[PDB]
Amino acid sequence: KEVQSDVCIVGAGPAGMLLGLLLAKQGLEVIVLEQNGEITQPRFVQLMKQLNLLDYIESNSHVKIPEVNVFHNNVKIMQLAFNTLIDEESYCARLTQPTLLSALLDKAKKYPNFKLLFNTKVRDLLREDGKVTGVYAVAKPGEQINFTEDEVFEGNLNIKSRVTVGVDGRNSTMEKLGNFELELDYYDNDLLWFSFEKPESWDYNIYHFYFQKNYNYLFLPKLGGYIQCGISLTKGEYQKIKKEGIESFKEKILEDMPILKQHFDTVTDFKSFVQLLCRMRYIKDWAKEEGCMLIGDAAHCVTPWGAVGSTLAMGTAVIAADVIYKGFKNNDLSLETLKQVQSRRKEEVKMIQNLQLTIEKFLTREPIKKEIAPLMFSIATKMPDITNLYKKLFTREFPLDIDESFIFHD
Amino acid sequence: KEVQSDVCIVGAGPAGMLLGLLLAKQGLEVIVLEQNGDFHREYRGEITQPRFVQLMKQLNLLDYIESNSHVKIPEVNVFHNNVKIMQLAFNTLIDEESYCARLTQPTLLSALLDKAKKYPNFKLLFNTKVRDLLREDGKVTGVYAVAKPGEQINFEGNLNIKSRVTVGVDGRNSTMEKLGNFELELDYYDNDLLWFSFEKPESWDYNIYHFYFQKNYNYLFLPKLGGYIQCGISLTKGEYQKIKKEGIESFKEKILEDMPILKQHFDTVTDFKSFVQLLCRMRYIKDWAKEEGCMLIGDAAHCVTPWGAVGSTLAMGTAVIAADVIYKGFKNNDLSLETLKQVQSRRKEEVKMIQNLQLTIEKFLTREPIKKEIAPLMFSIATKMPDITNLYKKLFTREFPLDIDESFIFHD
Amino acid sequence: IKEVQSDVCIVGAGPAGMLLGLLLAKQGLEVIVLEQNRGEITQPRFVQLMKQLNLLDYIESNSHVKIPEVNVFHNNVKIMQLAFNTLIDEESYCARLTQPTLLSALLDKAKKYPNFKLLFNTKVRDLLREDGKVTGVYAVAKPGEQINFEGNLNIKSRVTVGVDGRNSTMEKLGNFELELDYYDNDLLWFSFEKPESWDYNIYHFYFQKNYNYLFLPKLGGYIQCGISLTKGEYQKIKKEGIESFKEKILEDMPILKQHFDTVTDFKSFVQLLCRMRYIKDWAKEEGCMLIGDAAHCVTPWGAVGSTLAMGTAVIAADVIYKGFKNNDLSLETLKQVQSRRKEEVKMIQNLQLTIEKFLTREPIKKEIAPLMFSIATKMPDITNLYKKLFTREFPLDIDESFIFHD
Ligand SMILES: Cc1cc2nc3c(=O)[nH]c(=O)nc-3n(C[C@H](O)[C@H](O)[C@H](O)COP(=O)(O)OP(=O)(O)OC[C@H]3O[C@@H](n4cnc5c(N)ncnc54)[C@H](O)[C@@H]3O)c2cc1C
Ligand SMILES: CCCCCC/C=C\CCCCCCCC(=O)O[C@H](COC(=O)CCCCCCC/C=C/CCCCCCCC)COP(=O)(O)OC[C@H](O)CO
Ligand SMILES: CCCCCC/C=C\CCCCCCCC(=O)O[C@H](COC(=O)CCCCCCC/C=C\CCCCCCCC)COP(=O)(O)OC[C@H](O)CO
Ligand SMILES: CCCCCC/C=C\CCCCCCCC(=O)O[C@H](COC(=O)CCCCCCC/C=C\CCCCCCCC)COP(=O)(O)OC[C@H](O)CO
Repeated sequence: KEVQSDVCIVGAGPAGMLLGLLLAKQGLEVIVLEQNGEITQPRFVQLMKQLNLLDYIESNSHVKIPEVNVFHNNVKIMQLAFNTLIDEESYCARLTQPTLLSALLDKAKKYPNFKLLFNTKVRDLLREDGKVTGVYAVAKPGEQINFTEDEVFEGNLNIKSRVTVGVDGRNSTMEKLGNFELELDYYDNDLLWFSFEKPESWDYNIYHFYFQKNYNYLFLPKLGGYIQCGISLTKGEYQKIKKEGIESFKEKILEDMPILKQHFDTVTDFKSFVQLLCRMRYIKDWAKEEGCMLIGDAAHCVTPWGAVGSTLAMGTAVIAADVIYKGFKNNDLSLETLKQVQSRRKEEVKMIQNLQLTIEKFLTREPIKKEIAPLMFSIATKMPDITNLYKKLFTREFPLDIDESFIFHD
Repeated sequence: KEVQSDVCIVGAGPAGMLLGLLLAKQGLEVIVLEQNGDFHREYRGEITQPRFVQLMKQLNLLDYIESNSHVKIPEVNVFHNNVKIMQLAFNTLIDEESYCARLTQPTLLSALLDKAKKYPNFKLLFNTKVRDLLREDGKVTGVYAVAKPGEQINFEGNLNIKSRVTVGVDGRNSTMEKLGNFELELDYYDNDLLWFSFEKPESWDYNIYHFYFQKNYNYLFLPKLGGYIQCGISLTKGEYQKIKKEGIESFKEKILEDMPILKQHFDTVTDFKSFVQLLCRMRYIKDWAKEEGCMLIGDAAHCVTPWGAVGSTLAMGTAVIAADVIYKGFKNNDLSLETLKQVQSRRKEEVKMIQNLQLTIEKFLTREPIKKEIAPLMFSIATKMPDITNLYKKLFTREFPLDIDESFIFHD
Repeated sequence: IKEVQSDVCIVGAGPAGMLLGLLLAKQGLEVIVLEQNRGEITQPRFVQLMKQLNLLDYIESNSHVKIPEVNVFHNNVKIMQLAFNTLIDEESYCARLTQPTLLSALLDKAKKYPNFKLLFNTKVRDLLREDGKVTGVYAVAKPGEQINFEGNLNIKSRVTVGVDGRNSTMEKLGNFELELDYYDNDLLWFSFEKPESWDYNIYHFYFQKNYNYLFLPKLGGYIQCGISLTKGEYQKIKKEGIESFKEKILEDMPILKQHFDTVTDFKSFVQLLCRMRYIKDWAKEEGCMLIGDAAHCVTPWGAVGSTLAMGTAVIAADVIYKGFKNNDLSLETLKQVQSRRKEEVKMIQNLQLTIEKFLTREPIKKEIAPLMFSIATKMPDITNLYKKLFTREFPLDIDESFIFHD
């Protein structure tokens, strides 16, 4: 087959869904290819009001989290209310990606200009003329999209689409295909997830972090009146942890957090946990060719602290959407103009990563630094200039300068 | 009235009394002059240090001293918002016997005097204010004392005590400093301690060395003789006057907010007349022996801030070295300035390394708006450092015994 | 006029540039040095590098003072001490080695080889190539000096290297990009007569109440002192007047009363800007490359400056010779220099950023910086960081021909 949809978007993640909808509202016939966190930041609310999409997003079900609290040995040592960072709307929210992804498509399917092909593993299809034409995708039945007529193409397809963007995600095959380079690749700690019944004593819209004797815990609201917890461990510590047996692991967890005694009286194995790798990649040059460019997690994946991940990629997509809409508005979509995305996001993307690196330094479990890290954190948050850090970690100082046409008027 | 004597010790404090006793066992006829009648005149505190236990063992006096009433304090505990952040047992500092004790000064002063009146070689004239009496030969012969009725150990009007070497142990508030034309190299005063005692609750123990970092104030808790607990509230110089202006009601409210177990005691507190304000003064004299036949030691020379219970035993330690200088000074008839200036040459190392250590500790008592919240966190971090035990040993114990003539040991 | 060709041009005769030419004269390529006309202390990385090139004895013959250890003070009380011999099993120490002595010593062993050439007092403009490459440079000369080889000249010499330094004009000519540009603090330098109380081979840093001080040995029995100030604070200091500034300095460091009993103005001080740069792509064209301070200038803490650029120049000299073993000295091969130094350069800089955070003078952070430094130096893993700051784990793998046989 041969599809000529002017632009192809590899990956149907939250960054891509925003790239297509902001380009389908422009007119460019885009084709999205998909092979198949829950907490948002005040940066997310700023972006949605910027495009006047907040009410549309806020219409769905979501739980607003008003503040972060950090404890040490079951005593509070830090408290920040997000409403106190910027004068505009500012808060964290429990908004699952399926909820946000479908709401973004519900307003995107109404525009036949876009097209998304679900359950389609995609290989590469470059161009011989010193550029990239598109990709080659081995499909699989099941999709609606906007170019099917109930027929589409349930097999091999060639989509020659001029400029090809890579938003596959953290586990991206597009990193290698484009012959890119990872300037920074970070991974030191894991998060061991598990849910439990929220006790009558606790609240629900919670962003709680605990520095306890044996492990450090992260608590978030889980959709359904439950609380999802994440224990922070060193890279490789989980394997050693399973060897010592569930009885010792439970005895240590209940020693730190005695309120989880009821929940772990039923836990008898390690099959209830979920290990997640807190990696953090960075690509040296996001646009190294003509018609080829990397954005999103494929370029600037980050650690989960601060809820920066989901909303940081989206912000880069919006700037790319302004370069792409302005790139066809001046007929300059070459390498020199496509690389302007990274030249505009370098400031915010790097400052966030370094700050994430500094935050990660508190998760150390080496024998002497471990005992003083909570005490250090309490001192750190008590500095005069801590509020600048909170503003830099959670909010944007100025809105993204884009074409006024990107605002959704009603 | 004229009286002669081998050595005159102005002031009968724990350093002055220990100096005389170590000299009556030597033979030198000493005369001690104290302006107060009985030993229990000034409070002067009641808590001793492991250094005190080691120095008494050097003189084979530990059993004689421990014979009296005393309460042994086995460990120090530091809390932050009523949560323990530090704990140290003095028995783990040195392999020998090591502990703090609640031993009142009148008890120790009378116990030392009971072994000194038995030697007719000594003499203490209680209730005798002492003015100055220099020597015409570019030196000091003794002192001139305006006496008063009191006790006697071996006159009732003007008296001149010309006794060659005259020691000044007058104390922190010493008149000897100005008479001898001395010089203060270091003069420190930053904080006050507001003392008050209360009935020990059933919840607490008694032999306690507890320091609390609370929201409003910091509290020190120690055993008070009689089963009570004496508390000291830490204030900055001049803050008390401001507190009294705000009234006992606001102050009691703030104390109870930090220490709710004191509601019982404060249901009876209705004014500030129940507290005792104490000035944490620390001083250091540049040259302790600047003339011939005259000397300062003890608190008159190097008084220190209370933390660690170093004060009594640090002054007594300098008195013990002074007793070694005078005993070997009469054994060679060399009691000149070059020989009397040897005391400071032997005490400078330990006295300066403790005074500077005190300065660091006092820095945790800061009450400025942001540093106040970080001083407990800083304290918790330091006490979790690998080499912290070296500091505890330096603060509470002596590494080696004071090298003195073997004749100073009290029999066996 | 005078379209001189030659084989290679190195713009800038800095410590990095000079060593690059001498490592090429032992190879054979006729090099041309261009100079238009700074840190007297080197680190143990320097001793490791000179042993690799068998040059240690050659420098140690010259005048130099070996500094064996750092001491960090807080209110005149020592809170850290580290001896460099305890870092690597080989020879390891700091030294006071003035740049004129090291720069001339490299030239005394380079002038003996007629293969090299350095044109002193020559401002250099650009001279690209019309065929999508770089031929050389255009230099407006002046009365200067001569090397073993007087008006406008164009030197088209295939590969042209930029070692101009921190104040580099060739950064702009090559259309380069600064990935990182840092500048937060200044150092106010002044020297004084070493008191009888002090030593000489000193690497002393003091956390005091008013200012933070650095003490280093000054060539000639004096001590050179550097006061740390925030960007723009010097201007504010001078308005307050020299009397106040001297009073505050003597408050921090009363031993300087004698030296400052004669100071009556600010003309005796020398302000230095602690800048730090990093170029995203060190070789972005064909035949054009930036190394040294022109590419990765760094802050003075640890004496990393001189020895770090030379390390990059040495790898660059090996890339050119091993690139000529296949005669592939194109952009794909010239990008090999940055691909081999990225790991070590980006680690020294990040450490320097963290070190620099201890120089903060903001109202609350200022009192706790000495306290934070003291804790960090007491960590179990501190010796590891000292190794990464002061020494290189393994010598640079280069052609065996680079060793100077006696
Ligand atoms: C309120 C308070 C509490 C303390 N608590 C403690 C504690 O818990 N632990 C601890 O280790 N230390 C404590 N100290 C320190 C301790 O009191 C001294 O460190 C110790 O007593 C050494 O004193 P000294 O003999 O050098 O002088 P002092 O004990 O001050 O000398 C007092 C004697 O000097 C006499 N005298 C004074 N002036 C004259 C004069 N002009 N002529 C003649 N005689 C004179 C007095 O009459 C009296 O006999 C405390 C001090 C105070 C003020
Ligand atoms: C709190 C009042 C006392 C109450 C109980 C009294 C009895 C016993 C407690 C004694 C504990 C004393 C702990 C002191 C630890 C400390 O500072 O030592 C340090 C331990 O190691 C460190 O450097 C740890 C980091 C610094 C810790 C704090 C230093 C002192 C500062 C206090 C000010 C805190 C308030 C906040 C100010 C800043 C706010 C921005 C130095 O010891 P060293 O090995 O270098 O040798 C000793 C040195 O020579 C001493 O000068
Ligand atoms: C002061 C200038 C230096 C003068 C002498 C120069 C010579 C030698 C000194 C060399 C050693 C300097 C000490 C550096 C200690 C240090 O940072 O160690 C680090 C560990 O500590 C850190 O990461 C420190 C982070 C930055 C500290 C900034 C200084 C804070 C001080 C004052 C401002 C107060 C605001 C913050 C207070 C609360 C802190 C939590 C390296 O180990 P790591 O675990 O991070 O692993 C390595 C990783 O790759 C990161 O590097
Ligand atoms: C802990 C998990 C997250 C819990 C809450 C989740 C969400 C959000 C909260 C994020 C808060 C992050 C606070 C980090 C503050 C921080 O380090 O900032 C830094 C402060 O400077 C530093 O780099 C301080 C040290 C960073 C931490 C180093 C490691 C400390 C922890 C454990 C090891 C202890 C031994 C080593 C100590 C080394 C000396 C510092 C920003 O730099 P700055 O000085 O220019 O900024 C000052 C700032 O304005 C006020 O501090």
